[PDB]
Amino acid sequence: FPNTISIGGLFMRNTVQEHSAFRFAVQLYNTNQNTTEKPFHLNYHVDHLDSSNSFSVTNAFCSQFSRGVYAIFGFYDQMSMNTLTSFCGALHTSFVTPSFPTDADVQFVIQMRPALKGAILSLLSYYKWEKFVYLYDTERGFSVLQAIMEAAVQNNWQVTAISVGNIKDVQEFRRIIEEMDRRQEKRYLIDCEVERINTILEQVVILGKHSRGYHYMLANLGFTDILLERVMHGGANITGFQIVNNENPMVQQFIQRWVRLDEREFPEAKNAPLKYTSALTHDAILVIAEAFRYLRRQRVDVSAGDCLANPAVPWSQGIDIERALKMVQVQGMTGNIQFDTYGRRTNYTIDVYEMKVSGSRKAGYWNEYERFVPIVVTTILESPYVMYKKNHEQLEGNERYEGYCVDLAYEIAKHVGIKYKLSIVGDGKYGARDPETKIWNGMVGELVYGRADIAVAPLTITLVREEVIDFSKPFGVATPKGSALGTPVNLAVLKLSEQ
Amino acid sequence: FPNTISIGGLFMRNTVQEHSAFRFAVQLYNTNQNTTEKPFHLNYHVDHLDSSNSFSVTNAFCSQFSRGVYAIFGFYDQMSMNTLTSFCGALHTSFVTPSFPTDADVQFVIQMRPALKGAILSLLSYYKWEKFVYLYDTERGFSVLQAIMEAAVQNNWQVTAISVGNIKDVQEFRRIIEEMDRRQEKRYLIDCEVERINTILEQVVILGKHSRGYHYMLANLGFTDILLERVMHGGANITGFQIVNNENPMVQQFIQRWVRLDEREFPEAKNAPLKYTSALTHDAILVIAEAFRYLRRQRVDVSAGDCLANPAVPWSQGIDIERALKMVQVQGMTGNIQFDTYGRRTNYTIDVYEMKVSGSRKAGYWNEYERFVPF
Repeated sequence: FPNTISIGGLFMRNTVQEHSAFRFAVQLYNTNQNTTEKPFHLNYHVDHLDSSNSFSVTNAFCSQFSRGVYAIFGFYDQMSMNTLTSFCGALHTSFVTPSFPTDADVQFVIQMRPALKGAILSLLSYYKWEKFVYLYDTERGFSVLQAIMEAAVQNNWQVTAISVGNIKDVQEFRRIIEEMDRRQEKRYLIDCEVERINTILEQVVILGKHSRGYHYMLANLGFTDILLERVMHGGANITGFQIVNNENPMVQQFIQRWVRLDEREFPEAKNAPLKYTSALTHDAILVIAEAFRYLRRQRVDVSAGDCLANPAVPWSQGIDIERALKMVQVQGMTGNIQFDTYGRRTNYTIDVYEMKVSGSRKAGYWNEYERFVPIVVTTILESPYVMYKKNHEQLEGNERYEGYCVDLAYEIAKHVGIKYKLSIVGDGKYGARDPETKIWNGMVGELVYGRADIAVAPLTITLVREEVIDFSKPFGVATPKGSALGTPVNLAVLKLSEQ
Repeated sequence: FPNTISIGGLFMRNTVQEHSAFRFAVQLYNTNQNTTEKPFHLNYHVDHLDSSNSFSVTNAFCSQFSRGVYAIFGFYDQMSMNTLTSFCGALHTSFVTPSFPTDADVQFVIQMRPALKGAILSLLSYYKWEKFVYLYDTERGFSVLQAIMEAAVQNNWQVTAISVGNIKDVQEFRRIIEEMDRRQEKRYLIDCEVERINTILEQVVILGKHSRGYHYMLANLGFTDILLERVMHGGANITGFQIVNNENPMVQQFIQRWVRLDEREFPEAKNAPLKYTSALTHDAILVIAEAFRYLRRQRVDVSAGDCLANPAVPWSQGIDIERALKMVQVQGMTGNIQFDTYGRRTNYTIDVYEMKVSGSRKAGYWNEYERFVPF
């Protein structure tokens, strides 16, 4: 058994802190005094990628492989995911990565980041969400998207998915929020990188739509690194996830010894919050060190060329190494550590945080077995149907309207048992179709496109409209297609007529 | 100047007609009699690859480079364009391909597929489209998606973009069509591969949404391969684009000699319609041959190392090779062939077809300077 173990390192851009944790964690292992806990020295070879062109990524990997390493620890993103994953599998070299888990199962890579699809789905059922907006990108895989859309069919939800992956101008973000606001959408499910989430919820506050009613779910680990001071002032609910618990004694010891380090040797150490990826980076050394300690106990023999060789014959000890790495069980900084056959984390735990005006609070945990143990009415102005009261300037609310229709709306609401907020269509027309643009206008246009629920007004009944919206019997009021207020209002007017 | 010129091939799966067309075009050039038009012999080292991996793709490319080639002609999909494009640009080896044009500006890549951004935008403004449903997938870059979104903000459109690139169960397609119809959406703009377009148009006819009133604009240069006979009879409106014109004397001559070929040595000949990608493959051999003849006439020095080397030393003469290939002006099947500084074609002649009950009808043509001119 070699007296020293060499492992590779591949760090992409904007990962300076993770580099410090990688260096710090290795130092802690080396400085240990007990012979049993430190049976061999540990070395490492760092390298920086570009993640833009596969020539740089391929060259960097071959430099590491040719030099001679046992395992490789590094990050990858969408562009360079395929190059590193494919090379590692063919050459029989493990790859301990804290990056997002791969969508398709693959061998010889162990991804130590818990998935969220299970946690998200349970919370959606817990809050009983039926319709909402879903903003997403493709910087972390399609796994979450393919589960939300698949679950919508089985539960008959009304998800409205939007892809904001390629948006580069804040105008698109503003229009998306405004357009979905017109449809009375109060629930959003933001699943994007940290930078995008900051931009998205910076637009909501400028638009001033962080009031009491709206609820936001931030499906992204790293709930600490999201600016939330401004949004929470309005009172809008917010929900996030975390895996690093500050009350665990292990994190407290690491954090206590992590802030006293010299700045020059370990940049961005003391005056910066600790990203969860730093916690995963520290854990990786525990997993790799533990795996090699086991390999030493069993007296398993272990001991390079160039990547592109025909035929590509891999060194036979690779299978043993990954088996050891996929069997360890260590109580790490992020909780229990256990890997299944394909290398994904299992028996993990996510802590959900429901943060309020006073501050963040822990609202429960999501174990893998115990899952999450804790009307606007449109109308047009036409006397005597709807008219302004004697003094509409002083009055506020729907108390400034007086006429025939407002009386009818009150009677219908009382029968059904709802609350109505009278609104005036700004177009000023009953409704018609433009022959060239095929765009409805007026009351029917608003009613069809989901901007209203019922429409009490002198809306003449005709064949053209009846094909688009469901009227009631003549008195007729209108409702969207498939709305649940169709039958109750139809009977309400019929019984009113009989009296 | 060498007595013979050797190039390479890189064909992925679902590519048989193009492979036979690539062989036929080379044979056509080699068998010519006029010594002025056939100064040098041409050869190829065709090789197949699997894009699903990135270890076999680079392994196949490095074998081509080590063998020694002057230019490489091959295809690439979304998940393997980075490896091919990046290696070529770093080792100074041109790459003539008929596949989809790249989103970014990259050198040492010559693309023979005309873009569709201009044609779609002009048609949308000509038909007064201000409320449509944009179904799309990302198998051919995001170039079209950005153009539509940027145009919508400027022109104040209302686009409901839905990504259908990751749908395997047809029930999802049914829900999308049913819901969008509930909002009174009559105009669609389907931008997907040929296989997916067939699936979508299959669900439309089953649902009975193919009657008069609905307008479908198939944004793909494959109008001669979409199975839409059923929708034709329904009465809906269909619009499509094409680049290959059957009245061109060159097209007619090639097809006359195309169907007479052997059915075993040249598979997919005399059996299936000539996919437009086969036309681009024939034009690629026109461009490669013409560019190298020009170099021989001008008395330029052209005349292999390891695939990967820490000192990246490119060819000294590879700038000349890819400079000549971008000056060509050779009339071919797809109209005028002429490249700009980035390897993207210029002076297109995109052709618009509108289909009626009688049959497909020439509705007009779109040009970069004259935009859309109907007749």
